[PDB]
Amino acid sequence: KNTGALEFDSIQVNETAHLFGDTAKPACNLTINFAYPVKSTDNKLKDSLNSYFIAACFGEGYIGEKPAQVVKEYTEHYVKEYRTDLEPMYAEDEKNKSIGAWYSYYKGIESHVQLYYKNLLVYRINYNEYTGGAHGIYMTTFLNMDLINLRPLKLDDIFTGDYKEALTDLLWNQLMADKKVTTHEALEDMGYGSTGDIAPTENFYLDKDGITFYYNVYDITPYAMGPVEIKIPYEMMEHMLGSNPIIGEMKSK
Amino acid sequence: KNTGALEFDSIQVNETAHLFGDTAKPACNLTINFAYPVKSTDNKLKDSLNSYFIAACFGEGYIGEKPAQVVKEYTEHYVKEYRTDLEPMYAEDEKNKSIGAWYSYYKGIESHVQLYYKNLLVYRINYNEYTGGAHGIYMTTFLNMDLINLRPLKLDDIFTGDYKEALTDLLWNQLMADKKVTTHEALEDMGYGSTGDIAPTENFYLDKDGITFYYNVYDITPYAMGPVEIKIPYEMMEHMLGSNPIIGEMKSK
Ligand SMILES: [Cl-]
Ligand SMILES: [Cl-]
Repeated sequence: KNTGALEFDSIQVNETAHLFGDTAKPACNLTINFAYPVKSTDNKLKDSLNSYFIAACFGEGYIGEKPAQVVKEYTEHYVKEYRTDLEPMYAEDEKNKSIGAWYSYYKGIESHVQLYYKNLLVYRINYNEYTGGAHGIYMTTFLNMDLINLRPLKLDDIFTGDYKEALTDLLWNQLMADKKVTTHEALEDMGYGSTGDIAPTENFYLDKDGITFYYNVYDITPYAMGPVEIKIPYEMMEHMLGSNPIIGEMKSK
Repeated sequence: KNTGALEFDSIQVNETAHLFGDTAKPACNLTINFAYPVKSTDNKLKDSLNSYFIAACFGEGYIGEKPAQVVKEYTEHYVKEYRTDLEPMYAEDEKNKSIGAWYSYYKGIESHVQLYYKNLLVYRINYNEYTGGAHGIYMTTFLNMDLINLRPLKLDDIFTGDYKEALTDLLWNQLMADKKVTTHEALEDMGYGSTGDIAPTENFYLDKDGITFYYNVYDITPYAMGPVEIKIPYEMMEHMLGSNPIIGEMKSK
């Protein structure tokens, strides 16, 4: 029933590497929880999906390798990037002298299958990083894998013609409803749209009810307000939607 | 088709709190990505599931509150636990004097729906923590929510009679096959069973093929080897399996 009859597993990595290999010294901490297809009745589709998941989580340079190898190389690269940069920096800050908490680094990459129905595979990537400073950054990314065309769906695969201005107004109208307000200013006073206009984003995901547009920190709100989701039901976009059978499959579910 | 027709969403929290509220000082960093049911055609089932997910991710003290409230209280508690303990400790280490990297703390809690088919809901919790030291700890926990009995499945809900000794031998036999070896000693020389016997764990998950027993770091291998999964197909346990309709539903899928 589901395209490629995909089965998944994950690779977990958790590494603490201290400067100078000394436990009393600052460390970098890496966490990987990577979901990837292990079995398929279409290995072409399996290789395609693995390439996109690896490219999105770790980078294009890692294409062609087994995920276990990718995660190993990625982990070594991160530790060596950290040590070769921060060890001479720490020795310098020490030569002058207490040194700061500017040397404790964290990077987390988690990915899992959010939805897998008929010709659609929704892959969610959670990313977080801290390199000293007041705070770090955290991001949620989505891939809407078209299991026929073996590529992620973009807005111009889901919408016909010139829809940017139209979708912008739908997004504003929906957020106004969610926050029980009747003005752009009322939303703006709550901080929505205070870092910029609520334009449609390529960071979205499909589900049985509609399209959820996912705004990461800074996109439309200040960092401190966190991410924000704006969901548009399919019923409100009927005439704007494309011919891709995934749209019909989502609407039917 | 799926019991309670459940719809899910998540609460994301990312907080950096520095000692003395000073960016130049060490910090604690908390990450929460909590999945919870938002909509159901059986609100009794929805409240039950929310209680278990909150209890498992944050603790029993948080039962009865909305997940947004829970995550807020949990975050404040973590920051205050950190500051009220480590601020006088840091002031003391400073009074003597450079101070260590013993003060950079990290805690991550992520949860998501792994499987939701008919009367079964498999909930995966990913936990990680670092409090200084050579390394931290990371754990993956599973809840096999029985959507009829409104509680997680335990081994004695899935197996009949005295199955511990039997399951132990199945687990050893399966790991031997996975690592292409014919002795307990051959596995032991690879480190498997070097921290203790491979007894059945309550940390398992059901899927269309069988039961995956999830061993966290230290359970049966040294920390450095990471977690290990041992999957037993339903075909190899046919006569040992109980009457719970979820077993039949998994076997049929
Ligand atoms: Cl180290
Ligand atoms: Cl702070």
